[PDB]
Amino acid sequence: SITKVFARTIFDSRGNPTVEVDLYTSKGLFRAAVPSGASTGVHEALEMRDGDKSKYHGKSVFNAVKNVNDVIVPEIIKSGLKVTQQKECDEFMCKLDGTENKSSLGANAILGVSLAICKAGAAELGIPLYRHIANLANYDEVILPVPAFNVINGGSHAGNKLAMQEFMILPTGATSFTEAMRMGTEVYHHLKAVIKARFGLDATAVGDEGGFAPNILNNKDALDLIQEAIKKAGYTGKIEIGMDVAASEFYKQNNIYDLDFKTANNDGSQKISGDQLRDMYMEFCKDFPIVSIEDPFDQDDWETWSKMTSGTTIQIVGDDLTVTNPKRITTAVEKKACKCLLLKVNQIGSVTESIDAHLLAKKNGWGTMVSHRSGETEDCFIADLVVGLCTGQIKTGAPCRSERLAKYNQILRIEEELGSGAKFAGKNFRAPS
Amino acid sequence: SITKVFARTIFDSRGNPTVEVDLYTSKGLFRAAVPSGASTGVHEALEMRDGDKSKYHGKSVFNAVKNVNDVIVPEIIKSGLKVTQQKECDEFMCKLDGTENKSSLGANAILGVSLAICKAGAAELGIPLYRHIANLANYDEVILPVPAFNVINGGSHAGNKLAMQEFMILPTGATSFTEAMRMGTEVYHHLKAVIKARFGLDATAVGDEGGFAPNILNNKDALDLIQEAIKKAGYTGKIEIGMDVAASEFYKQNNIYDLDFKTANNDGSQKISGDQLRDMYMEFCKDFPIVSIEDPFDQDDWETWSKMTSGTTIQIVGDDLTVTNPKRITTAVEKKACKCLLLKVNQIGSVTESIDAHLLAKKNGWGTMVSHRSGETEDCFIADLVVGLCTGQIKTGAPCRSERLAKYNQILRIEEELGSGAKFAGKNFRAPS
Ligand SMILES: [Mn+2]
Ligand SMILES: [Mn+2]
Repeated sequence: SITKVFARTIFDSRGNPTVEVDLYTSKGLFRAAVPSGASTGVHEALEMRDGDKSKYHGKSVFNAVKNVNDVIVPEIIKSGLKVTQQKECDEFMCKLDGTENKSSLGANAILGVSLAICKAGAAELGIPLYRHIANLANYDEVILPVPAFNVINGGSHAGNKLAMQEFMILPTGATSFTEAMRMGTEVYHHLKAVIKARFGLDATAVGDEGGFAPNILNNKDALDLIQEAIKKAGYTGKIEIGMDVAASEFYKQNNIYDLDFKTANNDGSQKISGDQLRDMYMEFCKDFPIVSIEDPFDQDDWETWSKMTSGTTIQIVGDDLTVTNPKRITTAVEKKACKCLLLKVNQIGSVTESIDAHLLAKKNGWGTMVSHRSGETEDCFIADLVVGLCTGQIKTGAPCRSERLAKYNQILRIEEELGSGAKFAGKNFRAPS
Repeated sequence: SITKVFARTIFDSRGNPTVEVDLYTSKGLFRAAVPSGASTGVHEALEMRDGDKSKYHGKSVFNAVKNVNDVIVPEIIKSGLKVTQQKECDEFMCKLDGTENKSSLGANAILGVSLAICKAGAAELGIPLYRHIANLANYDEVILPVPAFNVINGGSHAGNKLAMQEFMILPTGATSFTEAMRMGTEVYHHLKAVIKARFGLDATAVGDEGGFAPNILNNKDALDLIQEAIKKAGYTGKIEIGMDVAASEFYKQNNIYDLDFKTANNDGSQKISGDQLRDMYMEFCKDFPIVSIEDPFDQDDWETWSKMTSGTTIQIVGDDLTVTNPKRITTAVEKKACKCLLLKVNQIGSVTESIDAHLLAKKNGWGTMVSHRSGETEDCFIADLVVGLCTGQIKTGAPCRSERLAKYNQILRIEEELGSGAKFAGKNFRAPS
């Protein structure tokens, strides 16, 4: 039974307020923190901010914190639900909310309590959190994931010209998670050396996710840079590349992608319809070891999505397309729009729904890549989530900034706990379990 | 009694390996991680890296980890010392090391175990860590500190032209720690807006400590920028400025400071002897609300240090000068070289010595500013240390990057625990207890 639930305001990796929940059972205190979130969006669960631009730039969360403390807390204490009843507790809170997008209480309110209940539940049962998640998802085995280290930024998370949002490396050819961390950090540093040389020391500063953001023009330039770091590190053929185009941002008029790559007059110099953008992807695919591409098109450019998924043998990740929403996932499944779900727990709002989102996708042949948010915290929960859900692939930042390393370090501790019989997804990252 | 001690390698906020120690007593597991460190230096305790440039760029720590596991661990388990005997445990390890700078076992080896023992000791006694530290240091009361948020970078931590290393803001005029976090983040954001405007979006990327690093020329430019953010935020007169000149880096020939501010030929354009540099400081002091200056001169320019300390009424912080070393502190005390110790626990190597370093300084009228390292971890130990040592002032990064916010968030949780009777150093930050 829950003896106490108390939320407080803490600050995320970007300097903005966010919710932190303390939950008590006779076993003790269980703490969880909530990452980023859409303060308003039309597909994902709404994180409740205050909007008073006077206080914290309209980003405070005293409201979400209050909904937890004086609404969720007393109600769930009297509900008599045990932390061992994840689905029931999550269900209760949603009922309590009434809205479909958790707009009454706030998804950040619900998720914080939901995450805390999960950690408490694993403690009630006397098992580590990754095991409790596996059991909730019906897995008998867990597996160490392949990390997708964001290393070069553009579009967002940083701001130059480079329209493609993320360029990541994936040590698919690593023998273990330890070895993948080594391959990952070494390349990261060698890449720092390269960017410093090619663009000067000042270009080695980092964006929200710890990745460099040199003033590069063509996306291909980014890939070449990465390709050099891998060679320098001597990891050619062990590391593959991954992308997140976030194409929804530059989708302009009908069938037109652009953004002028952040140039109010770069127009025409990038008057490329989806098919031209799709061809461009294929060139990259044969020229670089690109194994996964996220959001190649706008979240509503369904037809170019299906075409690309049908015509390639690489992973096509749905982020803005699916929005961790089972309704969106279902449509994307019917349309064969993609073959991978980017799992962002705060997008849906609870642990139970997040797990169901993953099982849906997995049931329909998809892969699942667990994802952090731009605004993360020191909470390392998704590290246990990715191991527990046996997805084999996590995207939680470059190995720089501790809100990122908090997750990676935790997966290494888990690895150490699994012993010699710890399995690393590796080349089977797309669907290892 | 210690039933088990096991170290492992984890990654710091910069992507480099560092030591993490797990310590067990019948009360459970107590974990601590070690930050940055001088892999070799002549004044501070030496952190042991491996040097094999093939592995992790010569930065691995399997040696330090091994010294813990197969040397420190069995020895301290059989020693029969209790975690409640901080001084004895720390003493034992130093004996065990034999060297003066902890070069046999590695300061990173010793400090990790030392930090873990401290957390275990507070648990043995049933009190929070900040209280256990207060009691170790003989304090009856604890006090919430004034945060020194590094916001603009130069010299190191980033790399432009700006030779002065750090420019920080200090909400000395805040009513509480909560209010100081608000004042701190708001200014940080307003400053992001300003830098974006004046130098473009790309200039808002951050360095090792979460602070922006625009390509500014004159240090005065940095101060003006900050001054604008404070005005925009509407906090003029509540926030003061702090600096860390790290002058040791640009100290060239006899009585000559320069660095050409990172220009192989900026020579002459900054042929300034100490006295010219000292005058420059005074101009800043009357023109901007500068309350504290760290390392105004080279760690051996003793005479210009004394002159400056004697002639001003602001805080003069010794970082490279003192190196958390009681021998250096003693000399600086005799010479009246400064009036504040920057406390970096890993510089000295143990909790006991760190506490003694603080008491020495405090006994001689100095202030103590607890400091993080460039390469931090998600460990929030120094947050309890600064509250416990009643220093009233901590320098743990900009409110950006979670290895920084881990500390700030922890001080807010402590604040919440102290209740209404929680005292905030504020204007008395220099020596509040
Ligand atoms: Mn995306
Ligand atoms: Mn310094």
